[PDB]
Amino acid sequence: MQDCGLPPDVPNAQPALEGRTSFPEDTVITYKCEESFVKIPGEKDSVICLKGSQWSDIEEFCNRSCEVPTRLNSASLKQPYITQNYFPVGTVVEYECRPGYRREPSLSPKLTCLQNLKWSTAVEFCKKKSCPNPGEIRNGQIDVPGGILFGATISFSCNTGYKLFGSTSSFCLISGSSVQWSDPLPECREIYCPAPPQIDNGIIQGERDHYGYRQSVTYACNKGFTMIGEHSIYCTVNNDEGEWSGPPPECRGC
Amino acid sequence: QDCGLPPDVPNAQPALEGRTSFPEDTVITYKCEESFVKIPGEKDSVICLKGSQWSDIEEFCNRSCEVPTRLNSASLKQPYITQNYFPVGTVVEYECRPGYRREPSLSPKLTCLQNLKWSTAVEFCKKKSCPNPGEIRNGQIDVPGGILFGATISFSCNTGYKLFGSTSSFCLISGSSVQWSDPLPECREIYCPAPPQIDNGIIQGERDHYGYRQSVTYACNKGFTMIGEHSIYCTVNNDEGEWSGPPPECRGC
Repeated sequence: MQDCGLPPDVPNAQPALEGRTSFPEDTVITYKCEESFVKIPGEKDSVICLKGSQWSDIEEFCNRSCEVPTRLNSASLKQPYITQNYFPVGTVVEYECRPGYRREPSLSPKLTCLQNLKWSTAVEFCKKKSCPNPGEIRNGQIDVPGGILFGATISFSCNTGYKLFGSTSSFCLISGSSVQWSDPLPECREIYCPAPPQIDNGIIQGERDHYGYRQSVTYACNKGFTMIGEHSIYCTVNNDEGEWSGPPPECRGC
Repeated sequence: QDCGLPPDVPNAQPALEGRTSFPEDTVITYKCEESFVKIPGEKDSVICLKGSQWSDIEEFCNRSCEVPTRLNSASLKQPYITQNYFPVGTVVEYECRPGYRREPSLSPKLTCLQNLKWSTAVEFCKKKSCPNPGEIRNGQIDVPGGILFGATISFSCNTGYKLFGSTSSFCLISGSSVQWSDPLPECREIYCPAPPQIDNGIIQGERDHYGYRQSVTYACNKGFTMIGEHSIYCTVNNDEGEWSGPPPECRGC
């Protein structure tokens, strides 16, 4: 009769019958691989109802493959693997470095599917690129807690008596074809105390324009006056603010 | 042949020894009464002569000031320093003691007043001053009460420095002048012990010396995690250098 019966049973595949058990000549039925199975490229996945109520031949076309290789932050799959989904046991793919990573020549950039149905153990074939030497800050310091490779952070500080002007930290980020420091080296500026106080019936010996950390100002009473107090005071510096060690002396008469 | 009572001399009293009759050749001496002093080169005694007659005697006492009161700034000059006769109008001169100096604008002279009193005293001899104390590098000098003869000054070293030498000085008289009893002390920077090294970590740009408030920053080697404070600083536990706390630790992952 001009009709075929059920189509052939294909291992690990299920045919789409669409709610019927009888099919007319020239009917084309397509099979879909079952869960945990992927179709083999370059193979037939359907049958056809020919004359004599006979279905065309079909061979197993499903496997049995790894999952798509897991996403790496250091390397991307090369072509043509990057567009593939069929990875039977034994399949080996190749990677290439992303930015800002570079090859580690001693290590292979290739992975394999386990019977296991699992990709081989991952190694660091693509390593983090390094940022330039951070250099130095005059009168300050650079804190490098964890190297200077891509993704690293460094902080800046100014020695006692200096104030920091600029950025307080920098990060090694990817910059086009390489990796560079997010922010330039800041500046450590000398902190000045307020102008020293004058005193009644006394003077400051050779008063300077600016007074920095620990610098001192010496006092002297005018003729006929007695000094009561510290002969000199010095510049103290805390929390980036200058402040004199204490009050200036007094010149009492007479 | 015995004389009777000796002559009455104004402002003087004779020493009679309770006697009312005196034999020939008896010599009686008079003592000036309160406030009076005998006049140098004058007779103060009489002698009983023949004819029961006393020898003549004239007033020999002049009202006089007392020996000038002692001053600590100056001393009487010669010859006043050895004198006791100071009638009204007498002026004496002083000279400075040590360690005092002359106040050029003033007179170093005193006059006995009509009321038998020395004129008002002024500061003609003033205390000398020791030289300017100077400066102590990284330290301070406290002058609580001037730098004249007898004054005291103290020394101190700023935070982070230790005082080596004298802690005070006193303006003493030294021969022909006044000088400070002690020389300036030195204020020397205190250093903390060398900062400790840590397993599997380093000191970022270590220095050969670390003073007060100076810090040392640590960093762990690739593959280790730091546990504790990243940097420590040099404190001063008087008068010693000491690190703020323990260095961090690097734990292997």
